[PDB]
Formats: sequence, structure tokens, C-alpha cells
Amino acid sequence: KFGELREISGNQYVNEVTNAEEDVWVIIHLYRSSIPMCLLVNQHLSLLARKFPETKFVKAIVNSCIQHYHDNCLPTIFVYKNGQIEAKFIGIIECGGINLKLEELEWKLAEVGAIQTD
Amino acid sequence: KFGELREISGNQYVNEVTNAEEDVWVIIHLYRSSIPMCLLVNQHLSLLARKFPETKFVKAIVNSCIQHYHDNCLPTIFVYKNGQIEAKFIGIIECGGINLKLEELEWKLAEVGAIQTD
Ligand code: NA
Ligand code: NA
Repeated sequence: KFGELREISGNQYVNEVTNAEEDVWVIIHLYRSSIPMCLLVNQHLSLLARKFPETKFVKAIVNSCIQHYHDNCLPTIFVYKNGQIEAKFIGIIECGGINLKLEELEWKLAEVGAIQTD
Repeated sequence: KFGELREISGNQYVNEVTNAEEDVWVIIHLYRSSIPMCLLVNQHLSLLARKFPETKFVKAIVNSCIQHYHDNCLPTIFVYKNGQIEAKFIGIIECGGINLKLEELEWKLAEVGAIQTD
């Protein structure tokens, strides 16, 4: 259905995330390449997108979404379904610390319902 | 408190509208200069801004808020309080027709609580 992690701009946010296909989970990562954790989080998300082609995976440089966003709120991951926020992970502690492995983020997104298999 | 109609970009939407000062009414006009009605609506909204300095009045070119936005949804006026949408006016018919005078926008914005003399 999907399968790959996608880069989007600020003005594509509403279309891709808030108005995403009905009943689809969207996982948007709000990021800055300047932050090592963001670089890492995207690594796992690229991989997780392929493993869960049913879930939508997008990412965006916060500067083109929300101006003057603070480093201490990064990384930011929001989980959406039907234009509603199902989960928020804001900052290092919530996104699961500076060391964060593939399977830990997988789990993180799982207990909240964002990704499933069959 | 405010007093003038102000131009914002897409990435200033979240800060200026969704996260606007608690209890403040925000009137955002999503527009394009190519559409006469929009030109006319900004005229009224500039004047109204000054008359109701308690209400926040902003305007923004949709192309930098939502990409691929359809002419037929213009003009778009959203009314916000505390990050929640109180009223939506989308397209010519709802923004009160091609002839639309200062006082009938005022009334329309007033009927739903956006502007006030106290
Ligand atoms: Na489900
Ligand atoms: Na009130």
C-alpha cells in the first residue's frame, strides 16, 4: 500500500497527515538534520516503513512546518488516524533516549496502535 | 491588543492560530490575490481589525498553508478559539457572495462570537 518513508514539506502536512486516507495510521516525524537523534530516528523509520507497508510514514523538517520550534522538543513524532492525534512523542526522553534500537521504536509505535502485521 | 490584519506564512499557522493566546478569537482568512472576492474580503477584514482590537485577525495565502487548494474553496475564513475551530466559511456562497459589504461580514463573524464590543 505504502512501504517507504517519505519526505514532505509544511504545506503538504494537511494533505498527507490530517486528511490521510480514512482508517490509515500516519506516523509523521518532525525533525532537524542538525540533531543526531533525528538522524537516527529516521534510520529506523525508513526500515519500519518497509516492514509495515499498511502504515503511512512521513517526515518533515520542522522549520517548514512550525517556525521557531525548540531543539528540546525534538525529535517529534506524532501518530494520526482520521485526522486525530493518537500519540505524541516530544523530545529525547519520549522518543526513547539517545541510544534507541530499531525494535524499541517498533514497540513504541506498537503499544499505541500505529503498526500491525497479519 | 491587536488592531491590524496581518499576513502570515504556512509555518506560522500553528503558532499564530492553533496556539494563540488563551481565550482569544482568531480570524484567519485563507486566500489568493487572484480571486476578486479575496481581495474584497481583506478590505473588510483590515477595517474590522481596527474596530475590534480584541480579536486577532490574520490572513495567509493558501499556497503556503495547504498545497493544491481548490479555487472553489476560496475564500476560506476559519474562526478559532483555544486551538479549536468555532466556525468555517468556505467558498463564495458561505463567505456571503460576490457583493459583500463591511457590515454583513461583521454580522457574520459576530453571529458566531468572533468579534465583540465589550
Ligand atoms: Na486498528
Ligand atoms: Na466570549
